Amino acid sequence: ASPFRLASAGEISEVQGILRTAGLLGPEKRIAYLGVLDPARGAGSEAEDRRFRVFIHDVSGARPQEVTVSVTNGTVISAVELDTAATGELPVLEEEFEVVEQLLATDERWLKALAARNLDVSKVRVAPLSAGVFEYAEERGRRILRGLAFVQDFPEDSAWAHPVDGLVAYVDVVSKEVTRVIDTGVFPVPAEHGNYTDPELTGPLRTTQKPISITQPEGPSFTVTGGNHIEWEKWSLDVGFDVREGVVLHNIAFRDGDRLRPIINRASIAEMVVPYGDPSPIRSWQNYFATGEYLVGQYANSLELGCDCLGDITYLSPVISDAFGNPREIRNGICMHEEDWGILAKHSDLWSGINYTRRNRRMVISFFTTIGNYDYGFYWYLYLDGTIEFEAKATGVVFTSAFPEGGSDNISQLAPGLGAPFHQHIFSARLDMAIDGFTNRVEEEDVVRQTMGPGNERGNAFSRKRTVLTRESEAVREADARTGRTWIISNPESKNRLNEPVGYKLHAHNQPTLLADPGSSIARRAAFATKDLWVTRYADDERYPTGDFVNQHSGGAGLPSYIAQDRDIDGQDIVVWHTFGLTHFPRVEDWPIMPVDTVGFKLRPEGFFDRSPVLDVPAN
Amino acid sequence: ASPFRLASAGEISEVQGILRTAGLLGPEKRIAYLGVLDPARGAGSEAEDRRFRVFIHDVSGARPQEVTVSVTNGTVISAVELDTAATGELPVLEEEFEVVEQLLATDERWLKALAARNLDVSKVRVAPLSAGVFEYAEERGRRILRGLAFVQDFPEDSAWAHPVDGLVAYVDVVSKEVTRVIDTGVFPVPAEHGNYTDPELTGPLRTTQKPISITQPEGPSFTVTGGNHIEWEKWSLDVGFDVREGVVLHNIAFRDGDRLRPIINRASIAEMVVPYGDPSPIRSWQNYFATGEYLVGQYANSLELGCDCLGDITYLSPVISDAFGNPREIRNGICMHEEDWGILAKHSDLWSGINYTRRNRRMVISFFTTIGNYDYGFYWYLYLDGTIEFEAKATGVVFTSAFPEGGSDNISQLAPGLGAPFHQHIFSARLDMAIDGFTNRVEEEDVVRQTMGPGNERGNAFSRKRTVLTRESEAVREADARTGRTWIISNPESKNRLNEPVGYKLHAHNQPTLLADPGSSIARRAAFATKDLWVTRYADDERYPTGDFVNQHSGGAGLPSYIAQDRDIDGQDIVVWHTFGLTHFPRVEDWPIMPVDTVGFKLRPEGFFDRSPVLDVPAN
Ligand SMILES: [Cu+2]
Ligand SMILES: [Cu+2]
Repeated sequence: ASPFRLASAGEISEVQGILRTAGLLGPEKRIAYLGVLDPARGAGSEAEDRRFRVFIHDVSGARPQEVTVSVTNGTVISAVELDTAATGELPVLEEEFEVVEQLLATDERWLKALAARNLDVSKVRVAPLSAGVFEYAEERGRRILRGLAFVQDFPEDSAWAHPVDGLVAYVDVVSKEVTRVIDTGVFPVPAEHGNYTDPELTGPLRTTQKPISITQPEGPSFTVTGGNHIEWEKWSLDVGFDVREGVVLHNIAFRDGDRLRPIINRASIAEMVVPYGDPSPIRSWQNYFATGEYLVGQYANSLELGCDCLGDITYLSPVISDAFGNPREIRNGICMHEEDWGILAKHSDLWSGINYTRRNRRMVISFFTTIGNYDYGFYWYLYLDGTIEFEAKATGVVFTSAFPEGGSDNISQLAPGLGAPFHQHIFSARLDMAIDGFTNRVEEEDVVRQTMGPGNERGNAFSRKRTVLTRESEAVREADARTGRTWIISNPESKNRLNEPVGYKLHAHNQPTLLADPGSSIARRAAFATKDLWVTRYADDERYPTGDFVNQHSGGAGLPSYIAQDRDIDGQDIVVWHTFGLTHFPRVEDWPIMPVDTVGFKLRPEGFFDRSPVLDVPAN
Repeated sequence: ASPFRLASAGEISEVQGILRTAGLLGPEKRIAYLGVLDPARGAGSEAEDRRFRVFIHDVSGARPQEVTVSVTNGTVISAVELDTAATGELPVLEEEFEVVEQLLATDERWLKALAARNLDVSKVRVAPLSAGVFEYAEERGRRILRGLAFVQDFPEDSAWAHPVDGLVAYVDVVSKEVTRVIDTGVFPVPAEHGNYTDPELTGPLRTTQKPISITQPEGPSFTVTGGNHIEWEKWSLDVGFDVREGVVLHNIAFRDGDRLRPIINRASIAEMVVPYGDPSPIRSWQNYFATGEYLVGQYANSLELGCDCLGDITYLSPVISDAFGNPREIRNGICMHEEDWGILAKHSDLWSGINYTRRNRRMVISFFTTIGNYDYGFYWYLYLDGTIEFEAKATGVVFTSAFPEGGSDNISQLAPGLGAPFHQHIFSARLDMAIDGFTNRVEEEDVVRQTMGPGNERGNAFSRKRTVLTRESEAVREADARTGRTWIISNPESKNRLNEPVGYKLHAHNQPTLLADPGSSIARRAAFATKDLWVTRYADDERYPTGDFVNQHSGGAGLPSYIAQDRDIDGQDIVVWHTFGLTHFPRVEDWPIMPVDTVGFKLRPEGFFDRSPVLDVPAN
């Protein structure tokens, strides 16, 4: 029914059938990406034609293809051959990651490197990482993965505690060749284990934690209809899921009186990159785009009740395609629940004698993914007062290396001889805005200090200024915490009762952006990460800040290319791209398993309503 | 038993008796401040002498006094006459705020101003505010309060909705004279009411919220002994309460194996200033130090179970003295409870096949105070991983004015003709550090970008740098969000197993600091608010960043004076003073009652432990 419904197992199977029938999915083909296409702007087609987009990989080396199909009409709408050496390789297949360790196990150079370190190949695990784009001419036209070694002493051992430094190998996953084996020298392999479930390391488990029971006797306050349409405390939205981006929120709107007022048309984390800052040749190439290269939704965890999600939880089990086009369900991959959120508003008035207190609550929509040693949680929150917030939670096991005898300026020591290279976790939130409709504009708001003098004799006055970003070329902005800089998305054609354009204010955490030298490969490939805010004019094919094909793709696509069009964004259908991230200098406390660290952003109403929208909240 | 125990009603009664019998509490005397004194450095002297510090005001204009008494021996240890014209006026008495409206009610100038506006004097409430600035000549030596008018139509009416602009009066509360009435012109009094409990404004109340039950079948995981000593998940501390500062945390320590390791000796919000940025003569002097001038602890609210504090709550009911020395209990003034705090650590490992998830929780200690129209919540959090955090919650009703015809650059419009002047809420957290002992030092840590070239050919490297603050003259620091600046408090004499000084890292929110012109009276009186972080050498008499007698003092007192001593702070008993605040440009959504907005800071372990201190947390 709803054109925003989740993809069904049936639709996935249908796509597979359509491709097979078209002669586009024979035995040598693989689905590297498959997702449902969002409806185009405006009620074009009389009805809603369900379409899917697919990236088809060829294991024999033939050029891949991008194909769009109509599952409703059973037809291929478009199919284009891709020149990967130019526009980029398709995302990595889960089945290719396994290829690396296997191939290296039979390579003389690799075996010789392990023998030199007295390491048994059968106990050496190899972490397969994306290759990026550097100075290796032979990699032109090759589908490459780079491997870093870790020793696993036994089946349940945490290999991350035993990094094999000074060694790295490059592999052509298609031709099944080891292009290079680099050995910069033998480094002692850290000896201590990092088995956080081992009693000798955890010591006796504490028995002081009493239980906390969180329940909802009458059930949750939100309703779920059409499989993924949420209605909660005036909020309305559709919870989508894409194998690349993960959870995606659609049609976020708020009920104000007799009308449903749109706020954000589509909200997603369109990219997430983890750049490493260790200049060692062994890892200086290390940068993985979880979203763009790996597809985070694909690795979403099945969330356990009471453990991952506590309270009255309503689950969604999104379906994705496997490498052959078969539907695969991610059971309980999405948690949805509401939670108490402290005091919302409070005032004890002496004159009126009235004491008033109201509590707040928020709707939570989340999923958690695992990328090798890292695990990331994605959380979207909706508050009673109209605030929208996103929060990323980073945990898992830190990527390790050896710790240099002479110390290091780019690595921290976690244990004897065990290092943790410095790195960042930078996200890009793509917010297709729709403040009271699609006619929107962005204003940069700065606090303004005033000089003592005429009109300000006491020197106490302070103000603010707003600058409307009118063209894309002027919409690449930097944060400025010192001046309390924020960005307001308003609708110049929709005013509140005080005759002011309605709006929402974006509050950033103002964390450092990409630190890499501007001339670096990563600065170019992750250009979006160098600035805090970008505003573009909406366009169907501008989906990710890094373009459609990130794997082994040079700069040239993404935000810098979109912005160049210098389109009008003053009172138009626009998209805000907010960069935010964490800069991680690992601490001893992050070992053997790290406690969650967080980062995000939020948007609060700014003259969107005619007064507080929570005056109708009961005392309960 | 414990020298850090809360003051008892009996102790207050004893102080009253001691003062009375000593002839220091005559009919004209008033207790402007009364608090127990913390133990001095060195608890070697068995059995501590319970001493109280008292500020005695004299309503006849006679010299006030600072008296120290011993309730243990029942004697007056010291009594010093105060020269208010030199060292500042004593905190405002609750009974003085009341005299302002009463005195104005009989002043011909005031009555004429109201008559011209057709306002019934019996319906005009007067918000009594501190002098706000120091300048006027005739005010020197004179104990002044200023008054701003608001119309209350009926007993339960919210007067804040009806400000009477263009009018302000100054009152000498001791001589009981109206020194001046300034009328700059008539402004319409905003017509709409702001009664948030009126169905007319709230509309039909929501019936969509289902209950959320939060319980603890086996009780809380924390224990409370000695009335205020808390032990929870390895944490140990004493919860104190002072009429000026409110909740104060003492001896914060963490159990690491067989050792109780100290982290912070005393933590408190030593000051909180609210400067207004409207250049109008009616309010350009407006600045109130809630802590220093009003005493926030005095106005702490009684917190209702299931409303202000939800869950399994353990209350503390601190006792304070009234203006006459009588004990007054603040029933349920302090809430204490633990709450679930999502996922603590998580990792699903492919190689080991082990899936691990642990949840986090925080211990919460809080109180809420009401200062006229504003209501502020103070929250201290202790996390399982060793993190300590403070969070202030600002709510209540915004201070209003008229919204001038033609607009304003320093006031926002909340309703027809109703304005809300721009202002800030800036706090100062005084942290008497004790990282593994009193020998501490502070290092400013900045992220360091590196240029591509030799040793960094790919231009991916990035580092960090730490600068030790060795003398107070170089310990006045500013934030730098761009470089991810933080401050680490370490103990150079206590190292972790990796031979590195143990420490804790302070993460600020990097919000704007005091915006007023550098030459303003407020910039001098609240100099602490102009810089993000100050470090001083510990001293018994250096309690507040604004000095002991903030009211009507000329400026420079507190931090600027302490810092001028230029003492050694490199490996010494030091105190960190962190300035943090909110810059408020009121929104329509903040009217008629504002939803909570927050600010805070946190400190996380930085090489304090030898590995993660939460490996012993059970799965459950
Ligand atoms: Cu990290
Ligand atoms: Cu405010």
